[PDB]
Amino acid sequence: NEILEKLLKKEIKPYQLDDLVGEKEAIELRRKYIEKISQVETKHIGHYTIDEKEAMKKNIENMIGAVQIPLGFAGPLKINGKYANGEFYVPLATTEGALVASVNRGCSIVTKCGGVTVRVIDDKMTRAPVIKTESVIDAVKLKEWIKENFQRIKEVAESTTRHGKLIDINPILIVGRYVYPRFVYKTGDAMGMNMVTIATEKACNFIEEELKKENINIHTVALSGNACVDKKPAGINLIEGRGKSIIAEVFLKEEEIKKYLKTTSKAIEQVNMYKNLIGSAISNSMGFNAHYANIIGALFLATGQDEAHIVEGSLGITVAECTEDGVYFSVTLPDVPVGTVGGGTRVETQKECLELLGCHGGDKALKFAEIVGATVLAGELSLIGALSVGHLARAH
Amino acid sequence: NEILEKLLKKEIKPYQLDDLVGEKEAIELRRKYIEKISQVETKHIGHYTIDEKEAMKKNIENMIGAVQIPLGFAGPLKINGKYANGEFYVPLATTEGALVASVNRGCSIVTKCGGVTVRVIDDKMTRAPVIKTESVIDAVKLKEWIKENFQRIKEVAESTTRHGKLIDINPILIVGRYVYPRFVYKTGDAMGMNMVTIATEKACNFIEEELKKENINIHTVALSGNACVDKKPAGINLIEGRGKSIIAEVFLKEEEIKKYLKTTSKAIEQVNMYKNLIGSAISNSMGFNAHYANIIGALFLATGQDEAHIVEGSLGITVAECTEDGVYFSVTLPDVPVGTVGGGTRVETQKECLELLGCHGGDKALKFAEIVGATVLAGELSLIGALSVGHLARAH
Amino acid sequence: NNEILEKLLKKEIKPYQLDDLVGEKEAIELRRKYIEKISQVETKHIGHYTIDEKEAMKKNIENMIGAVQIPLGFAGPLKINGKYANGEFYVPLATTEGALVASVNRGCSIVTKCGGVTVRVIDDKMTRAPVIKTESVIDAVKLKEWIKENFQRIKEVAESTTRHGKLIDINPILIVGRYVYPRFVYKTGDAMGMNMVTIATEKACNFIEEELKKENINIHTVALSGNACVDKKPAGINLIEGRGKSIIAEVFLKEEEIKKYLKTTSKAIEQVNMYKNLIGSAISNSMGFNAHYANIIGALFLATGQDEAHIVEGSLGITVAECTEDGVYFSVTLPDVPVGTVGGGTRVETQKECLELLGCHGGDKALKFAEIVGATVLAGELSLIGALSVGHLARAH
Amino acid sequence: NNEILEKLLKKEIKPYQLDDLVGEKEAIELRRKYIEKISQVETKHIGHYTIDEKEAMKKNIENMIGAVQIPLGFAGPLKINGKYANGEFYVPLATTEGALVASVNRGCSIVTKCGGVTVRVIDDKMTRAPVIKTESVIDAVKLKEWIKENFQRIKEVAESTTRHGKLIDINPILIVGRYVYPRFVYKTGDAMGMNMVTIATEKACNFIEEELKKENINIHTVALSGNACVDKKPAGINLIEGRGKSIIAEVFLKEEEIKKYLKTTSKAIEQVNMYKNLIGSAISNSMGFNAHYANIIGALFLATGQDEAHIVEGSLGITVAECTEDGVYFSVTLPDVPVGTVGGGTRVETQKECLELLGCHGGDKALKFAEIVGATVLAGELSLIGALSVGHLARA
Ligand code: NA
Ligand code: NA
Repeated sequence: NEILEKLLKKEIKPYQLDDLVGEKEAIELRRKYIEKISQVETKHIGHYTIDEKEAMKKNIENMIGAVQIPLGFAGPLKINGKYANGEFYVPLATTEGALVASVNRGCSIVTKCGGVTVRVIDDKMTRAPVIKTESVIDAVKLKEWIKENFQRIKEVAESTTRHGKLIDINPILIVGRYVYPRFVYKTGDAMGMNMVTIATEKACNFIEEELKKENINIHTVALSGNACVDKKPAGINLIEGRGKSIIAEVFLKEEEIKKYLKTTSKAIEQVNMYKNLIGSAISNSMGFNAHYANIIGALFLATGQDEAHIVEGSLGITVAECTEDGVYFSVTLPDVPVGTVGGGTRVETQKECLELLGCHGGDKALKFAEIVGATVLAGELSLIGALSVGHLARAH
Repeated sequence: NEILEKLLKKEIKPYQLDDLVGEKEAIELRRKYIEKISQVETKHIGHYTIDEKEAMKKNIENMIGAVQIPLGFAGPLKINGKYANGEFYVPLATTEGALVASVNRGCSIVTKCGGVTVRVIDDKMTRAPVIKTESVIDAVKLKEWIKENFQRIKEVAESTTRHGKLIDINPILIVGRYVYPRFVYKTGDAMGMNMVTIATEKACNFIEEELKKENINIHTVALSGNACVDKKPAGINLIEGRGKSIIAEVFLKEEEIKKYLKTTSKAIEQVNMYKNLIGSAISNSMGFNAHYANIIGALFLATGQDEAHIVEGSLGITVAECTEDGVYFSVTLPDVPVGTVGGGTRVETQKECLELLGCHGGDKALKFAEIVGATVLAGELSLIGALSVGHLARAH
Repeated sequence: NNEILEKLLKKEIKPYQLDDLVGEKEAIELRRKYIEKISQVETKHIGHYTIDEKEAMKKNIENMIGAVQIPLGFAGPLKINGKYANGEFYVPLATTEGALVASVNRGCSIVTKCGGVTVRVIDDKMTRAPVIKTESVIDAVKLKEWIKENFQRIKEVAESTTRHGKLIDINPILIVGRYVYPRFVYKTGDAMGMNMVTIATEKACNFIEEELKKENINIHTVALSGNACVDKKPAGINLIEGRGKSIIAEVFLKEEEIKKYLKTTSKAIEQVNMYKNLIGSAISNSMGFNAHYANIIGALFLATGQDEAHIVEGSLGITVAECTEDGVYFSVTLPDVPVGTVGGGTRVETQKECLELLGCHGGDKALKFAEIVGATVLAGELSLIGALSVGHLARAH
Repeated sequence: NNEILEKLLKKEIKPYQLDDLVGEKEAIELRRKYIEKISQVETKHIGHYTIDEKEAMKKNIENMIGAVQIPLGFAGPLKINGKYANGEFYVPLATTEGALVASVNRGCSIVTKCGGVTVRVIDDKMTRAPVIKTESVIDAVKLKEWIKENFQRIKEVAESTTRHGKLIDINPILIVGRYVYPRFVYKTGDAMGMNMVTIATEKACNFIEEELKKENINIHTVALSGNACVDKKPAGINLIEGRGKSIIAEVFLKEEEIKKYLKTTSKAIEQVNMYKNLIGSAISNSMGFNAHYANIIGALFLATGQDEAHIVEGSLGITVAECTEDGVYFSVTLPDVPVGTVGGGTRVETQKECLELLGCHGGDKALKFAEIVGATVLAGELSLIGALSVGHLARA
């Protein structure tokens, strides 16, 4: 009580409440502090089963409760991957109606036709700092020095982490006298948000010192130089890739398309071409798809991924082609940063969804990436197929 | 329990459970149906306080429980808007650590400096179908017909809704013989995803028929022609805008920069130029910012926005400029689809977060959009300011 | 005579002052020998030129030393089924690249034996977008609304500077923080309108600046070209909203014609176009979803005296090839093609002659020329994609 | 001569067969009179040329009728402080646009009185990226892996076609579904290498095609140019990975020099560049973050006989102008400039001479030429931004 009055007078801030009073009681006190400023009473945000101690330590600050996202599931989904095999039930958490229904319909169609073939094309997490040099001459010198002394930098970077490994620094961009070297790391099963930052920091300080020994003065302005590129849509991430680069594909027979999707192959090809290809092209889109972000989002929320990386998951191309036997349908997601350890996967409810996939813990990130790609193709196929049905009806 | 065995034998599917057994028990039954398949037992996802009846009807399918996202808050945040004025406490729901701390720090700095000036530059929700014509000759005629008969189409579109209002159809793109007309709507307080789809659907059927009376045969292939653009990063949304286009700004004095941000004005300008501008340019990014998606994401989850729309919230340019008095710091988000009614704002926990802002219900979407814009400025300032501190340290 | 040559070497007088002292014709011979001595090499060809050196120095070039010769060829016949261009044409093309004229010439013959190309000009406008600085976002929004409501007044001021130009819109009006970027849209008649819209837009900004000062809102234009034109740069605003002449050309070929003339199949043309022009350009994050636009635009632009730097804009566009029931549908879409038939480089003698061989020199011929440009591009694009589809078939078997 | 001209009008013989029947020079006089008759207009100027018509018909043109004359001027003096080009130069420029040569000439004189331009070649490579069709993504991954391991083998096959070309890498190797786009990276010596890399890549693709046939992996090249090269189109891959010559030029001006020669202040230059070249290009979603590159590239490309269409690629780049303590830092970065000093259009008499006026015709001179291009661009770009800042100051 005496505590609540000091916050209203702004004597103490809500952030030091965890040190004064217990963390669990600090949350009940911060919930009532806003209830009185806004003058409204809350009922639902109070209830949570998640551990408030580890949450305040690794996932949230100034906690007042928890928000509840409705959780559904789509399945069965037969996946023909290299790390994920068998029928799966994908948990999806969204507030949008018809979305889980869309994916669930696509899952059933795909499973009765042999399943999705999905492969992880690449796996890397990047961090591109911005380093200021005195002149372009020093920038050229810095680029050359980094290329020859890679092995030394690798040792310095890898000393910060037991799981991360530096595999390349390419490309190394130069704008005038500013250099953007793209550190490429293997992060194991983690997404590696903070891992690559710690490794890159020591590598930058090491690079900073060794050049000082040769009368070349440089200094790092920021470890995230917006060439990473993190939580933004960028061409470098469409071409060179980032996180897990995934491709999923299916071959459907004309009989299966008419039986389950109630349409024809050339109708799917036409919808995909006018919408996903030409439509995205003339509107200058980087997402030559229809549904990636929607499916990424629901699956990202359930498993505790970084919400902001849905930005990156929306890039990719959907290719649908008329074959002699039926259609070839594929989705290409060159930018999908995921992890099965750390971050939001430790949160209780999100931890459970990964376990329902068999994907919580080590040696399971690639398995998760193959599920992500397979779930996207199911939803994308369901939608393009539904649009092609309308394309056929209106065609007559 | 006799029911549980029929699901395993795939006699009945988990979607048919709601009509046979009560919806509340249908959730407990399929929750155990996935526990048996994956062979793991769940404790947390089972707990929810949200109404499962309205959720299955308007937000989710095949519900098995709920996911809990940690909910925090950042404040106080003084807003000098046209619809929002005074100090606010912004609820943020995220699984990322240090994020709520970042926004809260920027909120305090911003508040000790008179607050944020934010204005809504535009408010519109768009839908651009793909229409196939016989030839480019018919495509031009379709373009001309739509322009002259605009008022007629407007009435047809507005017949589906009392809140919606068609205000323009611009631009109208043509690629060969395919037409992409961008329907522009005023959605009031809603985001209007389905509102504009029903409205545009009736308008297209009307255009389709009226042109048939001239023996010009056209037909809509799909209502979302990937020129909308919805849930994808596109230039058309960066230029012509989509949803609410918001701009926020603050004028900080050199004394304030040194007192609260612990840096200098030229270091803020330099960081923003090398990172947010040049860095994003050479990597061919559409997000010339640092943090938009992260802040958008936390605020979108708490208030029941579409998670997938975080993609669109990541577009924008951050402008930081060294003035004689100090610095000018502004954020420009031309693409922010928000609403205060419908969709995910109906969910209990998210409904409460809006009420803690005074933003749930009618005549409050513009108020919410100004809060969105200001919170981004707060978080963006905190980050660039922290990076400029390190930019100063390493330079000496 | 030769003593001036020594004064140039001592840098007593500069090369731009030579035209007033000695005749322009002799002023060119002087500075040509001045560079010959500095570089220590003798020239024999660039000194030859039949173009008028007087009007060239006045309207097209500075510090003239001679002329560069681009080989000029032609492709035809090209049957065009347009609204302003009709009949068989012989298109003059100027390039230094081999096999280019041959490719277009082959496509011209194929296209003509199949009924010709249907081409329409989708739009015709020249744009200018200044950057205006305001004190705050509050002032910028007020500036945006003021421009929208007082359009007719702005229109009158702008149109007073010219007899042919006409301000038709100011859209969109972009705002970033406190800076405003309004896109002035003009109809330019037969000219490309580079300077025309600048003279008009310059006076319109002076008017807006004064009129807002009367309502206690202080603004000022930083530059008339705010890089939202977008001029001689590849930009999305030019792909969507268009700029210059927006042209679309198309042909309908029967499956038999494809086998007789293109020596391929319809599905193979569709496939090459999909893998190359669409998917290929997308994954590489290209704005040109085509194969040949720039090459053909370039050759045709040089022959007719257009702005070479606008080849940048002519490279944007999408090529659509679709397998139909009877054969294939092939179209090209060029949303950004700034061309003109009067002013600029169309005044130069040799380029003036290339326009007359098309019947396109002078007024009321820009739309005809824009329809010829579109037809020539489709001809070249089809030839190439068709040639590639033959190899796609061969290697597939 | 009368019976031949009549046979062309009757379409008895075609104009392309005239070179074999009658002499190359007279076939040109005949083709000129054939079109003069069809269009019914008489020509006087194009008939006048001095270039050798025999070698032109063999390597540069088809169906020649004469020549077009572009006015040729020069700008100077231009002091260049490069690695292969040093001292004052006089750059020949060929254009039909007024005021252009004056702009560059003004910038050349200003720059020379301030110590000259520092220009460096960041990279030199010519690329060709075919599109190759595979049966499935599984085979596409195998193709990618095979290409990487068997690089040395592919290198030998490609290098067997030329004594100057040397394949240095095949990176990146993009995969979209089941289509592979491997970017062959070549060193072209002094040539631009359009046909050099095409012949080399053709032999390498047939080699890859067969070597996989030995493993029962069936692939085939759809086209050698898969539109990921990227050739004569604006593409992000060329902005990031670069193509042709990647050039950066820069100058350091003192505040006194800016007021004496450019008639402005350093902060006016910085502001113009930020509002125009950076923010302006960003909101319009442009890839050219500059003001003048294309205009100067074009005039210099025409004079020296480069491929006209590559002006497209020369329009990419970022201009950086920054207020320093002594004055201003001004730089231009052109990541995509395909040029050559041997072959192609450099053999044409008039263009061959302009290169000789630079000392850049022949071997071991392409890098010298690329440094001239970069310095000339900076000269023109500075001239313009400096002139605009004069108006920016006046109106303020
Ligand atoms: Na504690
Ligand atoms: Na099957």
